[PDB]
Amino acid sequence: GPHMATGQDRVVALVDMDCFFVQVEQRQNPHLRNKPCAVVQYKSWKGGGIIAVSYEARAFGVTRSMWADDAKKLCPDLLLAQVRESRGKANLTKYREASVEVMEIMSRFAVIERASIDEAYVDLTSAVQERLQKLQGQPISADLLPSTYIEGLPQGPTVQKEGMRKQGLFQWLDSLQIDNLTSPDLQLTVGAVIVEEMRAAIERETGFQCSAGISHNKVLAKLACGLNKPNRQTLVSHGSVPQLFSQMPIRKIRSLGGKLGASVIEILGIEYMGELTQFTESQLQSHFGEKNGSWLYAMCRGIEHDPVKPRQLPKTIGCSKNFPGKTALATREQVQWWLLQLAQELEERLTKDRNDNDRVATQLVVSIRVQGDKRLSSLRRCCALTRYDAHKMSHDAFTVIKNCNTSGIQTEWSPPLTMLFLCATKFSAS
DNA sequence: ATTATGACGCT
DNA sequence: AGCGTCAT
Ligand SMILES: Nc1nc2c(ncn2[C@H]2C[C@H](O)[C@@H](COP(=O)(O)OP(=O)(O)OP(=O)(O)O)O2)c(=O)[nH]1
Ligand SMILES: [Ca+2]
Ligand SMILES: [Mn+2]
Ligand SMILES: [Mn+2]
Repeated sequence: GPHMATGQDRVVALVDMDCFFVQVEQRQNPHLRNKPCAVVQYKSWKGGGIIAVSYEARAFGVTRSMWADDAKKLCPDLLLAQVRESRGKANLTKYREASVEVMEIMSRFAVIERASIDEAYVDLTSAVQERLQKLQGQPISADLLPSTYIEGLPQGPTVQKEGMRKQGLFQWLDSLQIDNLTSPDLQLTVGAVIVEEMRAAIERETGFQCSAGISHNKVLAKLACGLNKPNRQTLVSHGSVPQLFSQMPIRKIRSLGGKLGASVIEILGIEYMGELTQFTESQLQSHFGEKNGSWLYAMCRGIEHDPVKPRQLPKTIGCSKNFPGKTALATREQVQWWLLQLAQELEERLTKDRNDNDRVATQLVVSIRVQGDKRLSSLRRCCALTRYDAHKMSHDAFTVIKNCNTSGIQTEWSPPLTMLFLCATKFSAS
């Protein structure tokens, strides 16, 4: 009733760049613009592996994790851009630098949480209060929301998509009470106005288009962002949650797309997010643990409390390379050469990071995979990172992993290594 | 023979 | 600390 918290305290947005690596390549090369196109890593094996796909190419069935040769079967005119290769490995610097461009624009509007290379959460609660006071009670014109969808609308009492979008927006705005500076629906609407402005600034100043979600928490904002892509934003109100969740497969909610979500489905015998409302908090905690149980109990009612952390920079800086099948490293010279290549890339990125961001990493994490292990990582070991020197870092990594070589021969490495990974962690201000 | 990351939870 | 999960 009156004391039942509804999770409507905050306004949170999620801004996600559309097909980001493709847009970076399309900015650089105009010949790729408005084309079916994809970004690939490497080329010799099956044409390279696709990691990003323009919406034109998606219409043909092209997807991430597809080999380029197979994508070309679906889309013979598909255009491809390759990730840069440096020191024998894919180098993603161009996309990291483009990401910094976008994140710095977003940070002008509010403090952001970098959630991935192409997305950030925004806590707009205070910006919304300021804009509401600057308003002084005039309604919000639909002209201020030119790319906004209102999830669940229109409803009740019409042939084109833009017309449907505008009908839903008109229903939403007509139902607004603009006199109540504490109305959550009004707060979300002002949040969407601000996100329109943020997205316009990103496109004006970078050329990049993005989508966004606006809701009361991170999970709903992320979910909202996905509802209308590309180049659109979606408002998910608290009131829209029962209908939205009533046919929402559990796996669509962030953190439930893996084993835990599969267990919710199997143990409870349900399919959709909304079905979770029928269980008590103690029932859910009994199946899924105290933390997960409380999280599920609140989240199936649209409520989630995870804060937008004030963090624009990555917490770790890492370098990794797989050595699949017959390219696995089987000699000491090979292992050392590749550790050096990874360490040289890491030194370059770290030195740039120190100059830009006034911090130094203090811990080096070395991870490997051995042939025959299905796990991502077969072994992780840390050591001290006291100098940004690639030769020292690669020698230290070799020292912490050399006990893995079960070969009696000094020169051979067995079982062969199918992955190397170096990660700099535990930053301190400098 | 998807690949290259990055965050966070558990014990 | 080292391992697992989730994201993609
Ligand atoms: N190296 C590498 N990069 C990846 C992988 N998956 C995604 N990326 C990169 C390429 C994408 O452009 C970028 C952002 O990922 P997203 O999941 O947001 O998709 P994207 O922006 O491409 O499309 P979207 O419009 O958001 O659906 O991350 C991967 O497995 N490996
Ligand atoms: Ca994206
Ligand atoms: Mn993303
Ligand atoms: Mn994607």
